[PDB]
Amino acid sequence: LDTTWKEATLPQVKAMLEKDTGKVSGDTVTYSGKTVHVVAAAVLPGFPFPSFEVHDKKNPTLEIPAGATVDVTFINTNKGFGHSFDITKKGPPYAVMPVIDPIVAGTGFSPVPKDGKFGYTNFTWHPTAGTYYYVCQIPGHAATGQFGKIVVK
Ligand SMILES: [Cu+2]
Repeated sequence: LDTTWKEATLPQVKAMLEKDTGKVSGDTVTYSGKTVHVVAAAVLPGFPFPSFEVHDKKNPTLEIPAGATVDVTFINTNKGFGHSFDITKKGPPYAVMPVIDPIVAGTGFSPVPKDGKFGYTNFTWHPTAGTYYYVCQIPGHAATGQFGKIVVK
């Protein structure tokens, strides 16, 4: 798993969240092109805890083209809490400690926001067509809704 966390100030966080390359329709972020960039954050201000925001939407379904290289940037913007971002074929409902192996791509637990900074990380995924879920593994978070769906096809 990706366990390499970089620091970003708020302006840097904002700059990165604006780099998401999907187009929203309804509650679905649709990506297109050979290389796509998903930028996800764990609980942006104004959004409910615990949740992931992608392209200013709460736990949206991500529609990605089969064959695409997916560059994911995961930013933990939630002061006081660690969060993870792990892609899996296992769907909800999630146990308090989610039983989601195999994790096809994802992160370990992030650090908590410190000294006016936020931890973030980037990983690359080369999905095979199918339905997947992006879920947080911090105990209880997925059970209380911190997950979304990914449809690769
Ligand atoms: Cu979490």
